Amino acid sequence: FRYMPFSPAGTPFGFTDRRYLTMNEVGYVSTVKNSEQYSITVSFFDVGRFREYHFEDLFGYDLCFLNEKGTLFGQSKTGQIQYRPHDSIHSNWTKIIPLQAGERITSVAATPVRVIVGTSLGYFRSFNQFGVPFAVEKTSPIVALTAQNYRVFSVHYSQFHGLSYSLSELGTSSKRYYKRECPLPMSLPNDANLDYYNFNPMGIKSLFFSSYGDPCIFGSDNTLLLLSKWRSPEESKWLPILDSNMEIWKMSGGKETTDIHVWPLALAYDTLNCILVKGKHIWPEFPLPLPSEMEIRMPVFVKSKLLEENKEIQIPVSMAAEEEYLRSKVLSELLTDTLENDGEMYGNENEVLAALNGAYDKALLRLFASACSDQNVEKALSLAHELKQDRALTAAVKISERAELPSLVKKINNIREARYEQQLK
Amino acid sequence: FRYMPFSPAGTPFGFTDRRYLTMNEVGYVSTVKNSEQYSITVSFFDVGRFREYHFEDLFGYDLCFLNEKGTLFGQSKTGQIQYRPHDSIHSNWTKIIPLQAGERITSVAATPVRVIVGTSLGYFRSFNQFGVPFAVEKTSPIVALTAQNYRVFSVHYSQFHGLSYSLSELGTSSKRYYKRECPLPMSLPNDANLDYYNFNPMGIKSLFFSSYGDPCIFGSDNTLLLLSKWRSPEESKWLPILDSNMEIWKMSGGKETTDIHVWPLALAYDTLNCILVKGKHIWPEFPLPLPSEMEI
Amino acid sequence: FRYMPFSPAGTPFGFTDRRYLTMNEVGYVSTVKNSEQYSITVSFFDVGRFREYHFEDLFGYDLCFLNEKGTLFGQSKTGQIQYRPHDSIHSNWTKIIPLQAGERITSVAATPVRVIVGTSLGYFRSFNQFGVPFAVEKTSPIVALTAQNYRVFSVHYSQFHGLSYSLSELGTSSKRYYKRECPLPMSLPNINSDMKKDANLDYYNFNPMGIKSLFFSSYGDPCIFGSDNTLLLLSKWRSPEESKWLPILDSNMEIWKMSGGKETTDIHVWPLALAYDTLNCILVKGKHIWPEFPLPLPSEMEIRMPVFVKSKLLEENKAILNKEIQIPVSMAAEEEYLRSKVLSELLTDTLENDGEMYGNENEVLAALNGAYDKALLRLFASACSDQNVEKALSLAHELKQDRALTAAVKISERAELPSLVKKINNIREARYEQQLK
Repeated sequence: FRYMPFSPAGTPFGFTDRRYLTMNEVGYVSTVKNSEQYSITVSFFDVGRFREYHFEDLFGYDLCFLNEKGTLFGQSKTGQIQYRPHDSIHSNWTKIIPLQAGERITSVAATPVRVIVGTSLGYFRSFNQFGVPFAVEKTSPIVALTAQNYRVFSVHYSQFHGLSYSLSELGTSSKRYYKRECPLPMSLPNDANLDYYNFNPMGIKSLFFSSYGDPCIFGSDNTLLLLSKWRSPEESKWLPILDSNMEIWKMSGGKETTDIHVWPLALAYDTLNCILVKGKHIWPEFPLPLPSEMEIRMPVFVKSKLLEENKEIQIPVSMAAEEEYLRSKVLSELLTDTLENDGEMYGNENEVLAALNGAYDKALLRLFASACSDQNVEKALSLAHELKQDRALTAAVKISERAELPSLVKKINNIREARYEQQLK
Repeated sequence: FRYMPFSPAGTPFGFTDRRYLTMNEVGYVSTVKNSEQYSITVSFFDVGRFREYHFEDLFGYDLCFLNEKGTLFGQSKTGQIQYRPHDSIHSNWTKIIPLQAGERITSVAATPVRVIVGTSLGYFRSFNQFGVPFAVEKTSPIVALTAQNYRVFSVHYSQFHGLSYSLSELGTSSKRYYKRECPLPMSLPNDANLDYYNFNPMGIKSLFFSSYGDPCIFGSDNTLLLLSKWRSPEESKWLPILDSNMEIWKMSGGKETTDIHVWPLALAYDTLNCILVKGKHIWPEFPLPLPSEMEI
Repeated sequence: FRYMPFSPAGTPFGFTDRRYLTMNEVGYVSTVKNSEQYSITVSFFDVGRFREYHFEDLFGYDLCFLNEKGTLFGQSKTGQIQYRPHDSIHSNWTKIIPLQAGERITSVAATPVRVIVGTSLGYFRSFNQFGVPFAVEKTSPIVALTAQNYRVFSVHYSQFHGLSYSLSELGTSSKRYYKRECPLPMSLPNINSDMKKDANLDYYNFNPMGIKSLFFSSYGDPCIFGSDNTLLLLSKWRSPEESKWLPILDSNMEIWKMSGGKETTDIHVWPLALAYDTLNCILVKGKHIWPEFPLPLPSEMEIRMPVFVKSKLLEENKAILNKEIQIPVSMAAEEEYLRSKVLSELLTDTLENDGEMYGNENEVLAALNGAYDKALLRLFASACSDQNVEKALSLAHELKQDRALTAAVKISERAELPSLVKKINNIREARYEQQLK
């Protein structure tokens, strides 16, 4: 098997002399064939903050990673890397990674404090932002890397386990693993897009930490996978939180298309920053369009049932409340775990979590109302248990009263009394 | 490889127009092909306890799971499911599962508090006993599911290392994994019973928890495998606590019979509840003989 | 897959009638085909301590392990093992290991206090020095075993997990695990179609996994040496979540440097042991990659962090010989920094948990930390030379001794970087503040 140089949201040349090296929420990096050399261009979306620049590549960089403080470049064959800080205050630096026979650099990543290099033999070389080496580690062959601050999300491949992932932190003291080569349930690729899968065998369109620090991956099945409870090894689950193919279908008014595609950039709380690609090819082109936003949706929608109700896609309030309930539940659980362990990063997480818990109960109360409407006392009671706020429990009682369900009211009041008794302890 | 819809102790149609959807210590569920539709029958072994019933299946369910409180039905292609409580006091509910192109429901399971659906793409959708969704999880492709109270025992298939199993609790706190895609020591299948191995490629005749909460599996090699000490990841062993081929041979005085086969229902502490099949086929037909027991 | 009888640094017969059963820092065990029987010879490197002897093998032992107090022999097929103490105090003893249909003994190991037998079905049978059996354990199929005192490093293989390793201690009552079947990131052999006529094909038929040897270091750290000829050491094995496999020696690279930057095809390394910072080995000269008869005198190869690049090495040598491969002091300082950092981290964990064993480790660690700061100060100087105040400060933070911080300040003063000096002095103050809290 042949390992290929990976970079987040990178595109292949195809029939052109240009492609994108890497791409995320910060900006995009492209490279153009200049006779015998290359012309690399580093661009940004926040034009105010950073200044777009370009330089001549005499090495043929095929690996790249972009963050808010700098850009990392890599040559998969010669093993030469270069880190270029965005500001001119900090100097560029260059190293050459030792490569054995047939060994290739497969993926690189960088944070403001760390520089990461992974190879096909499983060499994990790490540095600080200045190029000072920390320790050389031997792991499974690495196929994709991403990082955030001091933490690293790595994807490995072999002939045995197939695809696996590791989650680690490169602290000031030592390297610690949260997860070590656990199964990665991302669907592998199974033609006009053949150029892409020769360029990207795994079909990993991109991978990244969320804005709140949760590992995410976006495969050829165009489904965003988020890792839940990664801090508790026995509770770790991969969650499909967005079927982009479905959203496009819904945006297209229930029509099947073959010319609209999603290119993942990042995940900010509940929104997928991306590029909407219009054309036959699934990867973005020149010039790069303006980034779009796609709110995440739990894969609980059925096309047939959606079509029936329309007779952009309109969603029935009952069905939408169920998805909103699940979505809120997941996001709430995740954000709480974040605050319970790592604290705040942006300054609005507490406010977000509060509104998130609010949306949870509101959507849950809608389902509760429908259950009362259908005289389903049992299902309604189960929904009431899942309520968070005591004010929502109160609201549930009043809804039950309007529905004239006295048997339900007493049992919900039993819940309230029980929680009030826990308050006494 | 072909992902065929699985259910515990389920039998194929064959040349007949009827089969068993699923079958355990509680009862047996049949389906009969009519002019255009199907007729599903839910029968029990303790007639004094549950009321047998039947209905017209307009959807063509090929997935079923049975417990002491209700029956779960599933359609592998349209992704439709239906849960029917045994008691009339509780209402039936129907729900459709999202399915991508070529994605099929491969196995369903239910307890008095949980409803489980697994697909060939590794989607793990869980609900309570009323249909309220709890979480959608992405795992390895699921081929077989079974559950008991809050615990779940799933069998998965990898292109690379074949069959694996997971064990987890879907408690009110969070899904906790005891075992995550560890090796499944079960022996794959090596004819008259060729219809069966097309119906079930993985040869897993049935699977269930014991009365004391241990995952059991019954393979094509007809050996009841028991997972002991799964709470202790270091000491976990699979134990062949019953070779049914030996026990039949001993019942026959010491002669090799080719017209007797064991069909697993459950494991109740000390005995294996089963169905002794008399015929050329390894799977029971109509009528269903009285349940037997095999001392461990 | 077919499991083959493994022994540390064992060689195959190949196209000869003799080979080595096992090989380490203590000595070597060879066997010669004697018509219908075999002639086993046990030799030592410290000729003063032990006396070389030999005996006739009517069983056909293909498994062996050597320690300082005795030698263990094993027959992979019959399951017969024999432990022969070097000294006459304790008698030799023999047992027969129960083997099911097709079950083979795959690896044996022995310390002065423990004897271990591993099978192809994953049976882990252990005994004391007198042959008193412990509890029998069922694990993954074992491919390689090594042990030291009461601790065992075992390598397992399956079709599922692939290659894994376990780290354990054989207490007085029962077996306790430090690590249980975690991933073993050793590169497997890559065999072509031209290799079917290669002279070294016989080795990979004899040793499919390509494990040339495995052992605990002199300080008790697990090491393995695969077909990629790279020494892997397991760091932080006491802390499961911090466990790392570290490549600390590319022997192919060292030979290249020893050959003055010339590519060779006739020099190979055969691993014996790891002593602190030095790899004890046999330098094999010839077409085959394994040693033959007569055996050369053992060589020493100091470990080097794989951070050197051939192209950059050649370039610097042209400017040196214009004025064996010569290494530029700036480039050499980085490797020495990394190497010292690793060795220091390891030895510290060793002393903090197991204490001393030889009696001079604290002196060793002390000099080691000294070498650490000294090499680190060279990088700091170069950083100051390039006016790179940021890079210098990052380097300054990694300094250990406060006296080294002082050294950094004086270097900064000589470089006329007053802003750096103040910031380095802030470190001294900060460390003073953390010590009081």
